[PDB]
Amino acid sequence: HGYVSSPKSRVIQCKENGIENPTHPACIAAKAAGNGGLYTPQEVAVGGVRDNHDYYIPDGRLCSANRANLFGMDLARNDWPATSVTPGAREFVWTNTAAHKTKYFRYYITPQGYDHSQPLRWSDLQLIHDSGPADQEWVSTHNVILPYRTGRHIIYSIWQRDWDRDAAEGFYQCIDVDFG
Ligand SMILES: [Cu+2]
Repeated sequence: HGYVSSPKSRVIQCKENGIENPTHPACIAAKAAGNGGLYTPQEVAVGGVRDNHDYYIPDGRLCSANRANLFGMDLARNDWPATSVTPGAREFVWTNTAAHKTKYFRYYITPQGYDHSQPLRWSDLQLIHDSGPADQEWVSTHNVILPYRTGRHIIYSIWQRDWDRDAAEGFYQCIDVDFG
């Protein structure tokens, strides 16, 4: 159980903007599509997953991990609240509510030119970081090297719980960033 707190993931950006009465236009939209999962940002979860996330999560459902109460997270928008980034090293931090033995934390990113016009697909993601396995960590920090980009981008971090040492389960976090 956990989520990316820094840069704030999309479920955290919108949580903090107000789940019941959001004011930001993307989160207002997310409310209408399914956002009551925003109370439990640590749970964008899939049970049984063993490094085969695309079997369990359909394209267009990467941000909700296909959970309906987060379907608002699946909307294509160029106005998601985003953190300013630049190419090079950026810390990404997972705040874990319940620690687990870890096969890996991985990060992916959209390609240069990405236009936010369709929901996020597996084919949209390039691997940009792999943290390797870990023991339990209350806080998991990955210094991800951001490739050259301009414009707004989506980062997808994925937490694979170590199924050999522990249990099979996946946690999924879409983060919005802006390369300027
Ligand atoms: Cu957990």
